[PDB]
Amino acid sequence: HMSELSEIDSVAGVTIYSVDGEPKSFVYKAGFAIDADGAPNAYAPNNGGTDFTANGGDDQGGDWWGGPVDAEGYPIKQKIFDPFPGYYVSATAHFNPAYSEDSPYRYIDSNSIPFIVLPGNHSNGAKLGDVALVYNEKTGDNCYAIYGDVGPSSKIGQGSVRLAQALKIDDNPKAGGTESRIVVTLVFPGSVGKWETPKRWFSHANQLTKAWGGLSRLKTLSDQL
Ligand SMILES: N[C@@H]1[C@@H](O)[C@H](O[C@@H]2O[C@H](CO)[C@@H](O[C@@H]3O[C@H](CO)[C@@H](O)[C@H](O)[C@H]3N)[C@H](O)[C@H]2N)[C@@H](CO)O[C@H]1O
Repeated sequence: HMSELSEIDSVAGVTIYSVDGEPKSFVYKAGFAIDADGAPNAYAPNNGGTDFTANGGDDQGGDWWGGPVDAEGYPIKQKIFDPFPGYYVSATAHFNPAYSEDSPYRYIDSNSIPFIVLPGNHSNGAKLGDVALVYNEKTGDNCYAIYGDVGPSSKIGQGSVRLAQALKIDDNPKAGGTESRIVVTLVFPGSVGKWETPKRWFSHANQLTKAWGGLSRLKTLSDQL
């Protein structure tokens, strides 16, 4: 059966709908840009990372948003006990408080963790760490994911390198992603709202998805969007 949908928001021409019923959820069909932030090889001096350095800002003391900075405004460089020594520490809005601000281990590794981005000022009740079910209507592929990063308020439809892989979307931070509105994201706001191990949040996403009616329901719903 088709679901009953109620508009709650709109960003960049994409309508965001509350899905009537329980558990509480919202859904949107959008493109999928790559967010490599949090990957410990995303950014390095002299374009050494998997993204161009300037995608994180200016790494010579100017405005740098890709990750934490030192007392003089330069990006923190990874140490010998970090995954990519000498690369910059790239940050995500969601974080693990077990690690310090200057540690790559504090952030969500885009290479390994399926995560979605929501636009700033458009979380629609979701809190970082909440879970989601993500579906690619062109490949038939799906994955559970967390709300792991915050994007520009004027853009919607973006997620991690690993989520791209799971959806069979080109995962390259420089030329990957898609502008085609082929990804359906079902967010469960209020579902977690904290950092926890991937095994735990993935199990919780699985339990909510079962209770909500499974992928079969989301597949039918996707035809309405
Ligand atoms: N490349 C830009 C960039 O703006 C954006 O990157 C993310 O921007 C977030 C802004 O909210 C930022 O969140 C902050 O992260 C730190 C560390 O946890 C916190 O202290 C702050 O409270 C957060 N506001 C992310 O770290 C950052 N990855 C990118 C995302 O795709 O899209 C472009 O706009």
